[PDB]
Amino acid sequence: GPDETLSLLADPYRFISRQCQRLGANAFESRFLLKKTNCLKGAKAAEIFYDTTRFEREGAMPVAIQKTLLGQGGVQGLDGETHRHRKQMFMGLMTPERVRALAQLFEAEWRRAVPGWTRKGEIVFYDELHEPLTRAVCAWAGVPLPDDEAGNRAGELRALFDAAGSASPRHLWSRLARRRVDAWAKRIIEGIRAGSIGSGSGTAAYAIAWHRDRHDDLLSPHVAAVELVNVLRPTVAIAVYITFVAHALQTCSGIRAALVQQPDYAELFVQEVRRFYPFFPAVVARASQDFEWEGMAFPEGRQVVLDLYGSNHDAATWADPQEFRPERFRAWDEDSFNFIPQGGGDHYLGHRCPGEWIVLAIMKVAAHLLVNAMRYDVPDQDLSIDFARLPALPKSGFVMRNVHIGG
Ligand code: HEM
Ligand SMILES: CC(C)Cc1ccc([C@@H](C)C(=O)O)cc1
Repeated sequence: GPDETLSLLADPYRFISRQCQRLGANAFESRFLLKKTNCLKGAKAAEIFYDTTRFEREGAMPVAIQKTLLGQGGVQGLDGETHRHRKQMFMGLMTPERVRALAQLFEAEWRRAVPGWTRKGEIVFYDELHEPLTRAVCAWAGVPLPDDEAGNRAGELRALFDAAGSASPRHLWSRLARRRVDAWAKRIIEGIRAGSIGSGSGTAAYAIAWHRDRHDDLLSPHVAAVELVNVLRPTVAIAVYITFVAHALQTCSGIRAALVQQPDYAELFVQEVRRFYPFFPAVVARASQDFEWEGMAFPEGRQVVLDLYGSNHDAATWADPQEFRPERFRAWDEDSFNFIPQGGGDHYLGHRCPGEWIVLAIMKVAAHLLVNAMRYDVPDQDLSIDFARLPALPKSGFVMRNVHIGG
């Protein structure tokens, strides 16, 4: 078959579901770079993708991603009992109490940032979110962050994910940002271990610095650093979802009113933001043994990609996936495979995002502040979603004018 790396890169979110629609199937064989790849979409495909007797992650992460978005040696590249033991370290962080504490820190940081936004007169909303998130998550995680370094650290964390999937000199900045953030996080881990940094026993940095692997050994300092970044970085990336929350409030009639008046609505709304908007395009794994599924061959070693966006827009599951309708979540049965913006399956037994509770809690804070606290004007701008960008964003970045929180 032809190599279609370029076709995929031009339409990273929609390429798979578009081909699926043309072929009338939920799976097709393709090729990206050197590797024949089976592309999968939908609930049944997600269920097989998360079967760890048939799929492994070892060696599926590209070098370019190790050097930017994810780092080297982290939980994403692990399988089996080694993976599950490392995953438990992240899950232990996510108690209702700790998630609430992070949400509260983020509201405080958002409120702290508003006067700056007022004084600026006009802001790019997306651009302004990274720093308050950075401040909140570092405080929550037990990571010291001097006031005069917060801006710079926020830019470096942003560069790991916002510049990672950019085929421009921005990728070179992403690589440098990765080297810097690893060295910084490593100094944090070392200081905790030496006792020079007093992170509390409940905090992410403490848990990661003192984690013991399956042989009762501490993580090497570089791996501990990478895992700490695996908490800090994607929390800052919630800027993307917060921007989409603002976008939905601006472009979908009746949403603001429903959020204002109906109490149970916020939960439905943030879930629909995660379903509707493109963010994490797709996940990659490798077949661990020969098998056949739905008449498709999966030879041992075959690269397989699971299309998250397409799955979240599958008409078989949702009926009218093209509409933004929070109400649809009244009928959801909490299935582990049919709604997968942050992965599918089980959080402990597979690679599903442990950050979901944090994401939901922070999106709820954002929705609350944007409807009940913030006042802002939205000038004429290009609000259309850039499906060519990784991560996707409204083309304008969501521009606000005359922002205040006292009214
Ligand atoms: C900002 C929005 C976020 C999105 C769209 C997102 C999405 C995802 C996806 C799709 C995966 C991969 C699932 C798989 O490989 O099968 C993942 C994994 C992961 N996420 Fe998130 N996530 C977000 C936020 C967060 C947050 C706030 C945290 C903080 C702890 C986090 C931590 C992780 C970690 C450590 C993994 C690797 C888990 C593993 O491999 O077992 N994520 N996420
Ligand atoms: C770089 C591409 C693959 C898109 C992308 C994936 C994940 C994130 C967040 C959730 C993160 O993990 O930091 C941000 C962007």
